[PDB]
Amino acid sequence: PQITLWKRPLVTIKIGGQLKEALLDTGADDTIIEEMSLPGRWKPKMVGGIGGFIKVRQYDQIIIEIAGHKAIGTVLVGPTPINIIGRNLLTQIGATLNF
Amino acid sequence: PQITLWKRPLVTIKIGGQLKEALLDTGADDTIIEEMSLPGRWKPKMVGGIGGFIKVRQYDQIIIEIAGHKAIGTVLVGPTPINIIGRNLLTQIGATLNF
Ligand SMILES: CC(C)CN(CC(O)(O)[C@H](Cc1ccccc1)NC(=O)O[C@H]1CO[C@H]2OCC[C@H]21)S(=O)(=O)c1ccc(N)cc1
Repeated sequence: PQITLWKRPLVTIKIGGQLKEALLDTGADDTIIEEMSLPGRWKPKMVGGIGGFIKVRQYDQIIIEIAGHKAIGTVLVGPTPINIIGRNLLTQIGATLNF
Repeated sequence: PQITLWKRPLVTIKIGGQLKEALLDTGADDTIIEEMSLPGRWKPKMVGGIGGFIKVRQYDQIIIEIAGHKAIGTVLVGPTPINIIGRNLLTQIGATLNF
């Protein structure tokens, strides 16, 4: 699909058995998901943006379905105000920015 | 152009007669630029990002050239870690997300 940007580019994602809404975000290096339980081992990490830094749990090799498309990668879990799909997973689904 | 996302999508912008680098950011509603002097009156705005809220100055009807494309619109100025081009100006240059 070709997504115009008059509105936030929100899509449905499936992660750890749950269905969620998330933002397709070319400005995000990594994917960040709101507080949830995911299986496996994790490591703590700090992620910085506007307003400062937040502490997140880094999970590796997680499978996510993005708009019907299977992708695997690192997922950061923490107190984010919005679920964000960042470049680590956008590349896997072949997303491009075009103008 | 068609831009892939293996690397940050950085472009050159020209604002206030200066050349600067900025991130094309579909996850940003607004365009936010680091501290610099712009003409005219400004208005106050609060911007909420991943780590908290920041106060910025809002300037309207600012001419900015984005990777060679001329856009005219609202720019926010404040302590952002990186210049960000958000959807308000991405739509002016006709950018879309495709996959
Ligand atoms: C600051 C830039 C370099 C990075 N951000 C991504 C984002 O797309 O720039 C962010 C994604 C985001 C969206 C909404 C809430 C929180 C984060 N939006 C954002 O800060 O936008 C600001 C300006 O415009 C307003 O609209 C959105 C919120 C304001 S970030 O969320 O801090 C971020 C940083 C690191 C990683 N791995 C993932 C995300």
